[PDB]
Amino acid sequence: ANVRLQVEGLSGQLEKNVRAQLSTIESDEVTPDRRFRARVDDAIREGLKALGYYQPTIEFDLRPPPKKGRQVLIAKVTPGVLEHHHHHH
Repeated sequence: ANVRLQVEGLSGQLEKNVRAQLSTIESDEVTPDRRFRARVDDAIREGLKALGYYQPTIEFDLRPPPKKGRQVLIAKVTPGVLEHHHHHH
C-alpha cells in the first residue's frame, strides 16, 4: 500500500508530470524487476516526452526498506534538451 517513487531531475510541470506517472506505475504492490524498471522509465519518459523531453535517460535505485513506506524506488532523469523553458535554467 505505502508506495511513493522518488523523482530526480525535474521541475515545474516536468516534476509534476513524472509524479503523475509515478502514481500510475506498477509500484502499487507488485514484483519489481527488469520489466518493472521499464514500466517506470516509459511512464516518466512518456510524460517527460510531452513536457519538453523526447527520451530522457531515467535510471532507478530500488530500496525494499523505505523510511516511511513499504517499498521505495528512486528515479533520476537525464535527457539533455527541453522545449519551452521560459525561466529557471
